[PDB]
Amino acid sequence: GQDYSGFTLTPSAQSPRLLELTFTEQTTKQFLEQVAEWPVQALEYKSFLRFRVAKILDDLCANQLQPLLLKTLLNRAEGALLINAVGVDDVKQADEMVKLATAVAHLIGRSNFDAMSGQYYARFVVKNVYLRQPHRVMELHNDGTYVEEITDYVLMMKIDEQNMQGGNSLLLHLDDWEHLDNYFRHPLARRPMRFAAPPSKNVSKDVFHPVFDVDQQGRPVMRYIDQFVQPKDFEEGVWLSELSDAIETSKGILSVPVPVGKFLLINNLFWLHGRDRFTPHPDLRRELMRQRGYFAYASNHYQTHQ
Amino acid sequence: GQDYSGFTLTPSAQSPRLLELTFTEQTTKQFLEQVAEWPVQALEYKSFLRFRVAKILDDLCANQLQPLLLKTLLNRAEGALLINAVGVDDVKQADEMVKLATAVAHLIGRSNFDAMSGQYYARFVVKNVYLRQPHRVMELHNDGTYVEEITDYVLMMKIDEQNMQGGNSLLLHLDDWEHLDNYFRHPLARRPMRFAAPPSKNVSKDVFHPVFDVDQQGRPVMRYIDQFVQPKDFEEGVWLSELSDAIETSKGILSVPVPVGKFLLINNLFWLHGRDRFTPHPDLRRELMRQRGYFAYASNHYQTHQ
Amino acid sequence: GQDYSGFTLTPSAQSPRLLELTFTEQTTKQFLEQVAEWPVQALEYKSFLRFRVAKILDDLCANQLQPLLLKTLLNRAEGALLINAVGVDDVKQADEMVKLATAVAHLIGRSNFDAMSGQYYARFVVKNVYLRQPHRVMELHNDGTYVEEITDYVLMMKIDEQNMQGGNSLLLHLDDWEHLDNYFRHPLARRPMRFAAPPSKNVSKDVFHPVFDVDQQGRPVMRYIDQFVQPKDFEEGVWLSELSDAIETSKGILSVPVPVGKFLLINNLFWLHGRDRFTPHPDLRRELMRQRGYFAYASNHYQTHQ
Amino acid sequence: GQDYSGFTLTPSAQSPRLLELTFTEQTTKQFLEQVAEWPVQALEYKSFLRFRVAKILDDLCANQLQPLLLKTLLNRAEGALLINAVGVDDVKQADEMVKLATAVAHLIGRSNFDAMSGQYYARFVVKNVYLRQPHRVMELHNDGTYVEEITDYVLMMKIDEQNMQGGNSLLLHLDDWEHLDNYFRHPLARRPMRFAAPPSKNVSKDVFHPVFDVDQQGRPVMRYIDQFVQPKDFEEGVWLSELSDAIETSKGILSVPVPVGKFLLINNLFWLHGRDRFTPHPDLRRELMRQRGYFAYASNHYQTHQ
Ligand SMILES: [Fe+2]
Ligand SMILES: [Fe+2]
Ligand SMILES: [Fe+2]
Ligand SMILES: [Fe+2]
Repeated sequence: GQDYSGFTLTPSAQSPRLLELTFTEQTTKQFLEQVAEWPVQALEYKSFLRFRVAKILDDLCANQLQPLLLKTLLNRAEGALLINAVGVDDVKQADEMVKLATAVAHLIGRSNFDAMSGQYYARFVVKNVYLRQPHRVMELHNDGTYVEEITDYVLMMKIDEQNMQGGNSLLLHLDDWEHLDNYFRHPLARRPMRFAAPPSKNVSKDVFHPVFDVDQQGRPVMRYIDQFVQPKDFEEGVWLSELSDAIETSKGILSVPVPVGKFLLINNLFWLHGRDRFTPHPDLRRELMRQRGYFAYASNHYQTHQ
Repeated sequence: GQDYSGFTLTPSAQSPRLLELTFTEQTTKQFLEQVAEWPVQALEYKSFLRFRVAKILDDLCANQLQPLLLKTLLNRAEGALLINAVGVDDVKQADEMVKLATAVAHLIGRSNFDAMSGQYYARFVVKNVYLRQPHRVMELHNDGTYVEEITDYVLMMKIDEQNMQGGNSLLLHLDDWEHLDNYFRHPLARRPMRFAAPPSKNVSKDVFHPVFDVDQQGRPVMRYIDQFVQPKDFEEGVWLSELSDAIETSKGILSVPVPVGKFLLINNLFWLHGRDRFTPHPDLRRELMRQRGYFAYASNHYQTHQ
Repeated sequence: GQDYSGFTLTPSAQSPRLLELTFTEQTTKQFLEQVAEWPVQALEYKSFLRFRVAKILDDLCANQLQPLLLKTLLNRAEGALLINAVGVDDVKQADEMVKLATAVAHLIGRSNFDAMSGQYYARFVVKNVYLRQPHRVMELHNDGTYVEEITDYVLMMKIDEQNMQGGNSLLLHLDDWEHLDNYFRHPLARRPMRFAAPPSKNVSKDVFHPVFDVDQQGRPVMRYIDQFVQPKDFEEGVWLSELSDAIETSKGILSVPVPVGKFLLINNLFWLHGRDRFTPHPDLRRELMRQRGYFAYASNHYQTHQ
Repeated sequence: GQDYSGFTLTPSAQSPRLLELTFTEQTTKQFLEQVAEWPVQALEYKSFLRFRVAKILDDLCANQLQPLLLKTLLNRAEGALLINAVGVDDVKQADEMVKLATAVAHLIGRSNFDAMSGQYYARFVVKNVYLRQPHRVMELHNDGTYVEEITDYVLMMKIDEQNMQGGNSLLLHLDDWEHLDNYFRHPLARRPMRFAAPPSKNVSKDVFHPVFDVDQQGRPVMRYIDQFVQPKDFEEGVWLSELSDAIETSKGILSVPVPVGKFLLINNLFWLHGRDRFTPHPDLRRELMRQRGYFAYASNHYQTHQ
């Protein structure tokens, strides 16, 4: 897999659509040196620092990182990366992991406020383990379905993993989904359906949008999640239960281990993600970090006025 | 009473307008078998499963259940069912009772969010007993009067009953109400009045609508409840107190025992419901479950475009 | 003072503008008999009962009560009543006091929701005593200044009084105010000023209205309170501090003792009210009840359509 | 420095733009005498009293105070005062300090509600010491950036200071900022950016406005704060991080000690303020008071109608 300045990039073992990007040891060391003056707390309080750490990392890769991240994420044939930095691979370096993921995400867009943490990222710990039963699979879905704005990317980092069996990230690229055409050509694929937010501590209003939509070239994209979609009647409800089964039993699903220090960064429009079951263990300890946001990048394109 | 595939249907002892629908033992056993993979918690989280369990039950009745439920509920001369399934009749099977009621309701419509439980249904326990005094009758009324959208059906299931004397459901079909014409022809019957929600934990705004309205054929329907209607002056207030007395002392009221495992499912537009007084007992235990929603079904009717 | 059916009416000792209305012993006894089936809790839950108790009391006075209350409250030369019922005069009869005041208020209008109690009336107890210092006078003001809708009447009942020295209700009829013309003819009298609600537990938005306004005949009326008016600058602020002093030192102020069982019922548009200082006492106990609302009554007047 | 009636005014040692205004001992004594009838609690409850105390102080200076405060604050070459009153200089006189600052502020405008205290001013105590680390500089910024309305002035008073080393107020007048022209002429200086409020306990909605704007003569003014500005992408984020560094390392920054009893009163449009680091000490005690508001004053200018 191609050799770039400051990192290497190779196809994963689960699929050619998922590329593995690894920052070299030298790059990692220099980046950590160069962002040491800003604790994670500074990035939380001053959002411009999230972009600044991104600039520092991209400059360390001779400005080849930003364009490669964008090309990969916007490429319909790919759209997903598994990213890591040599030397960042233990729970003790959680702050460095956050800085690294923040730098990468802010070269391609901006991470949105997360209601679970009150910050631009959220860290979650699973230990001492309906929705949190270890034997339960978290079904494949897209993020951001209960708000008006589109979530373009999902970032999921493994911060810690102790006594963990299973729990791989599940992924499904729409073009690997064998039932795509059947569901996409159904009239219900284009009908606006109600999507309702969870608890919501005084934060929302229901939104309406179809389960499928199209990209700029007319190819199918999805905005689906079983828990938040609210079928209005028996017609919508039975169809969605069939859609759900068609997605969950798809032969195109990928099962991707995400070792400590690594993170998945995927295009949320044509990739769905979920999580496999895992075995309970008294000393199990799993810590994750997530960021979700929109893409924001430059291109030669039209404008009006001056 | 007619024999259908998977159930029987006979007129109640309180009125020919109230039909009793009983699912046979075989049907019940097969339904429970076929929905065992989904705990009630799964139905709570994924609303399409509520419709799926309905499909499973209707398919078990050779698709004769859905049409019969609809015909009965939409029929002005009837509009009410008392439903049960042979073998489901003890508090220990509360989850099965919820699944059964959910299946039936979602063949004819969709159950709305319930603010008391935060779910699509609510379970309530009365034990160790102004509004909760056992000697007090809960006056006849319609549900959904403080919101803009119309509540078409009310579902009330008895989950448990121990040392309970009295407490029958009270019902009043508008066409059995001897004072209907007198109140309906009064000008105040058509005046929009203010209706205000209870406590409301940051959830509402007052709504305005008349106490009476009409169905598609021009027959009287009601949207009334003594607690939430808010007469603006002495004219409205005295008239409503007379209306209230005319309803509560009506000779057309039905008193219907609802044994454990059974549920009333009524058309909320032309049926009012309430609850009779019951005697306090140190070891009294009464558990109810409710669902309220709108009808949603197919018919050959007009549409525009393609 | 005139003899009516069921009550007597005589001018107060503080002013001919304030009339004292006393229900006879027979009237009181019959009213209490006739409203015994409804606890105060029933009136709280079913607002039509507030009007029904009013009807019962007015019918006991051969329908002469409603017209007299209205004529008095709407009469610019009067506009205030001090009301009591023979036999209702001890804290033990607080429920009867609430019923009586409720009956009177609902013959002339409707009492609004009170945020302090969550009900249509509020009861307050002062004991073990900046705003609650006993040596502090509560300045004269009008109620309802921080909402858009107009509050036409204020009702203040004394429920209990033990070891209480001072604390009389203060009243000021605008036509007894010697500085009325000076302030009313100032340009700031007609300038819309900002009024802001207290704490507000998620309930309001600021409102704007002038400190003075006019009745239907062009006579001055006021909508003023020192605590909630919010002068936007030094011009408004200095003028309002002068207005405040001109009102508080007015020679037209009345000081009215309100014995247990009695209540003031005043027109809030041209009467301002406040409360005099009182002496602290370890065993002091003062309990008040208030209701505030709008007038709603019939008159021969124009309408459109049919 | 000029001698006025009741006070003296001289240029500070940090800059000729910052004038020091000191009320004489006689003025101070007479003012305190004349406002003794109103506790601070009275000013909190009745906003017109804030203007009244201002009138009392200005009248004591033969009405020369109001015009001088305004001329100084509106003068682009100055715009900042350091104010004190002889005899008010110890934490025990905190109430007198509040009254004094209130009087001054309300001669030139009105202080806005402060969400931290729920009052028109807020008092804060720092003792037993990311944002509250003593070694951390609070970056230079303008107040009021996350609301639509403009904050014209910032008032910062030192109420108490014990065992305090460092912690000076930092100030930067835009015309002393050597990089002003570079940043002001950049296209991003005029682009509306998103500004988001902190926690907010059910109080806001995001606002959009550029980081720079212009005064009535076209001279640069700023509305900036690193914590609340929310760059939407890498372009905005990198530019703002450069702006931030250009401001924080400016050679035009002033470092102003604010002794107990003194207060800074600055024009928030062309002055930025911050706070220097201070050394932790077990017995450190620092108490501040702030007020923020808009200017409101008279001038000969046009109007329409009558
Ligand atoms: Fe997710
Ligand atoms: Fe009900
Ligand atoms: Fe009041
Ligand atoms: Fe500040």
